[PDB]
Amino acid sequence: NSNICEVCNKWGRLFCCDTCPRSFHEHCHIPSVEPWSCIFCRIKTIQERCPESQSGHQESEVLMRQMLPEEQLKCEFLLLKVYCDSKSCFFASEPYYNREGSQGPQKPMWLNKVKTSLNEQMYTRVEGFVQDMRLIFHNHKEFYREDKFTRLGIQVQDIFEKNFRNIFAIQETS
Ligand SMILES: [Cl-]
Ligand SMILES: [Zn+2]
Ligand SMILES: [Zn+2]
Repeated sequence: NSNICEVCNKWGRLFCCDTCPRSFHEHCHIPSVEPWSCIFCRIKTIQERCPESQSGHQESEVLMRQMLPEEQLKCEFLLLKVYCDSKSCFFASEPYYNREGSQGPQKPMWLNKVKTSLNEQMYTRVEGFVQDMRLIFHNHKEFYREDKFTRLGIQVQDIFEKNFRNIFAIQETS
């Protein structure tokens, strides 16, 4: 197995996958680490049991799906892919807003709040999860305005959207 956490790339108390060489801190894995197979493995098994699941889909159909166990897993994995990027640190914990010339968002949102909501089964459809994730980056863009720091929200949103299209097999388009 790897000697560093797959998500944050640090050493420490690591739990090892039994079906692949990845390792994880307890609370870096999503769900929190519970023979054991990691979320990467579990996602791969879904694809292998249903190869047609990789044919292209419409985003509108994906968003209306109820959060059954396989969609719950795919959202957990998508959330984990965002935490895998180091720039997720800016969006992980609860933000506060006191900048001259700006007003904070009406509905603040952050990654650890989405993690908790997933863990507590608060989303009934994929749309709920995706709306909250996109809201993180939209709030950031609106608040920081012309500050170059706005770019961090564009960057991490791009990671979210690329992984969304991959994990839920969104039909490729020009
Ligand atoms: Cl922010
Ligand atoms: Zn970690
Ligand atoms: Zn694994």
